[PDB]
Amino acid sequence: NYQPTPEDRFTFGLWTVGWQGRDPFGDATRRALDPVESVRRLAELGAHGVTFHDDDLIPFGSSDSEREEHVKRFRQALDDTGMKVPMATTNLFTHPVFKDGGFTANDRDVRRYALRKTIRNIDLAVELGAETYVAWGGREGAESGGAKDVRDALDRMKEAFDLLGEYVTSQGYDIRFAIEPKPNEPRGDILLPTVGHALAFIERLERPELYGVNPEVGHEQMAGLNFPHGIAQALWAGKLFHIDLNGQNGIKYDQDLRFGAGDLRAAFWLVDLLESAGYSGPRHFDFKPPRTEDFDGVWASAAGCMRNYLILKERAAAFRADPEVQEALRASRLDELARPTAADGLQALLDDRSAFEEFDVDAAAARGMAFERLDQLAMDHLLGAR
Amino acid sequence: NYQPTPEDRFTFGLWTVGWQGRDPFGDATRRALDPVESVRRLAELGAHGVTFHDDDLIPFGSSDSEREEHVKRFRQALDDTGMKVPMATTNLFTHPVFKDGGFTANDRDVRRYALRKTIRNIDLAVELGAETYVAWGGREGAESGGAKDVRDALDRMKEAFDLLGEYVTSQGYDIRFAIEPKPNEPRGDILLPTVGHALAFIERLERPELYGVNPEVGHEQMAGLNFPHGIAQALWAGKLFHIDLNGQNGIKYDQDLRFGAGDLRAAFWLVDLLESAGYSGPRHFDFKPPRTEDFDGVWASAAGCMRNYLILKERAAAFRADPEVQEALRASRLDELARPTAADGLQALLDDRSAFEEFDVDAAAARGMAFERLDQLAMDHLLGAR
Ligand SMILES: [Ca+2]
Ligand SMILES: [Ca+2]
Ligand SMILES: [Cl-]
Ligand SMILES: [Cl-]
Ligand SMILES: [Cl-]
Ligand SMILES: [Cl-]
Ligand SMILES: [Kr]
Ligand SMILES: [Kr]
Ligand SMILES: [Kr]
Ligand SMILES: [Kr]
Ligand SMILES: [Mg+2]
Ligand SMILES: [Mg+2]
Repeated sequence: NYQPTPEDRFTFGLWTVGWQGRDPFGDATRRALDPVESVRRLAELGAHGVTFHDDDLIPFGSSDSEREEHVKRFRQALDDTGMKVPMATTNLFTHPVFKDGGFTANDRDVRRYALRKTIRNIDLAVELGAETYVAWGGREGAESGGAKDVRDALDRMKEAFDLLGEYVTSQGYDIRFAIEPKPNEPRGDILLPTVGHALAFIERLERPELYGVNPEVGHEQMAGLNFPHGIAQALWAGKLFHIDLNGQNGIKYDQDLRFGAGDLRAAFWLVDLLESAGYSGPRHFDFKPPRTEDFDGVWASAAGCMRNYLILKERAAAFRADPEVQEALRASRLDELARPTAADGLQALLDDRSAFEEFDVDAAAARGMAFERLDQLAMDHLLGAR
Repeated sequence: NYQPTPEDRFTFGLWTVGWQGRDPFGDATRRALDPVESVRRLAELGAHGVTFHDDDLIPFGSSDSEREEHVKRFRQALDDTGMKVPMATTNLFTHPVFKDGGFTANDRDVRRYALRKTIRNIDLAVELGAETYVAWGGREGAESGGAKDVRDALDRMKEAFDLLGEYVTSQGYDIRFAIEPKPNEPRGDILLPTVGHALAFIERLERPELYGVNPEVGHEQMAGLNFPHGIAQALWAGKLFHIDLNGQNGIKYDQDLRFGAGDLRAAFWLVDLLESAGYSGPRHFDFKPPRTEDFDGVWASAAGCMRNYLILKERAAAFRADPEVQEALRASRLDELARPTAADGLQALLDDRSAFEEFDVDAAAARGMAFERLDQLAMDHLLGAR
């Protein structure tokens, strides 16, 4: 049951199933995985495709010849299984040179290098068919207040993204950019910490239409925010270009648990929203099989990601299809929220005595919203207890 | 020492010093304050002005004659003291009619009422000299996932703000709007939860230039975010129209402690930023003298708000003026952060071998940022331990 197939558009980063298990207080527990093995094993599990940071595919410091060898064998695995590469990104956080950031490093020479490293990988991403190029500025930020002048840093971040937009436009590439927010970790505070901050920043870019967000479940939850609400705002703005799915148990270090784990109810409301809105992008998992696991546990956790999406999809569909739920939505006036407040116009509203002078505030206040019955029907559907 | 005077632009909400101390677990500990007394006492402490919600000044449900008497008395106190009213706002959260929101209530009749209530108070705020009209949508949101279709709610929120923009433009008013974010409380999750989300939302309004943010220290801190960073993004966007100052001790209920309390280092970096950026708006305190206090404690707490801003202003100015700090900023390359990354342009950057092939990544990585020395000089200045 709940068997994933390629048309579900489930994708995984090479760094996810390939995570060797090095955490903040521990050494690796698993050997490195060959990207070719990951492509084949994920295809066998029903995945649609894979994603990568430049340095996941090509060892940092590779010569052109070595680079070609690594890419060629990866492309052969893609050609053999029909696996796609819908998104790619740059590693601007592992190497010690990026200790104070890539695009917003205080050192100007580092900022220039970060852009050149990014541009090289945009070309490769385009060759492999990526539709979205993600940017996760994990080193952009500070541990102390005087270390980073944030207005200057935002000028530098805008400059970098504007140069990247000029580059893709000049080359005639159709690829678009997606900024992936995170509030903290590895930096004390990271710039553009939430979906909101990233959406706002994009509106200051020279070509805003080329940029959207790649929200990650766990990242918004690291700020204690409601992920489904943030995704609704990104959809409302026309900016949900991609999404990173995983689990997180509250406000703490970035867990990257398999999707479904962590906040289960939020996962249900997220899937309900993605399916009801008709999101058509990749269902990408950015997760880390816990370091307690061996390679069998790695594939069992990857399979669990997809399985939980599919179970939740079925429950959300059953919830929305239930006439008792549609009745409860009407009882809670969900449909009334879709009606314009004042399509009659400002003057009409001002002249409408029923909107103020003769408005029965006490009768309106006494009307229960019936949200608890609605939510218990949602709970019953999620648990299969109807 | 550190005596506030009117040109410091310190302002207070009537509801701050007037908070009777009622919380959900306890009854009022202080009698209601007459707004006239608050105006007089705040003026004696060196305040520049006061702000109000409609219902703080005019009891909800007041007749026209009652309304006129309350406004007349308040105007007389302002006239007598010279106190200004730079900002006002609407109470769209106390009355039970707003239990599911004002602008985004599921019930359409409540949304219309919320707009009429707001428009009535905009006229009064303009007459009293306000430059900014704040909106805190404290009831906009949900406790459960199915209760609110967030995309429809954002359509309704946009419609409401667009109608208010149409209204002030039709009347020829110069007043501007400021959205005050909060992530949660009183709702399980509130819409437009952070500075970022509000900034992004403003870019979808019909007349974006009329709207900015009114960020509150404690509210961004309720999401564990860096308040100075969020203020820097608002300044960078040209949207810091007003600000709410207070204290908060981490991730918990909204404390509204006096300014300086809570995260003291963040208060220092905030004042450093506001003064270095030349923010010219009100330094508004949205605080609650703890309910442990009597009226003497209310005025001591209000005085402490202003005193702490002035101490921090002195220490931030001494920090920035110190030649040893200017040297440390150079050692940490804060000056390089202000230089464009690639004003030579994209083609020059692509052709620059010093930015890629010939970039000595190990030499750059070996350079210490010297951020700890810089931060310890900041600590020494804040504590007067130089
Ligand atoms: Ca993560
Ligand atoms: Ca507050
Ligand atoms: Cl193991
Ligand atoms: Cl549910
Ligand atoms: Cl008392
Ligand atoms: Cl400090
Ligand atoms: Kr990027
Ligand atoms: Kr922004
Ligand atoms: Kr408003
Ligand atoms: Kr938005
Ligand atoms: Mg991610
Ligand atoms: Mg406030």
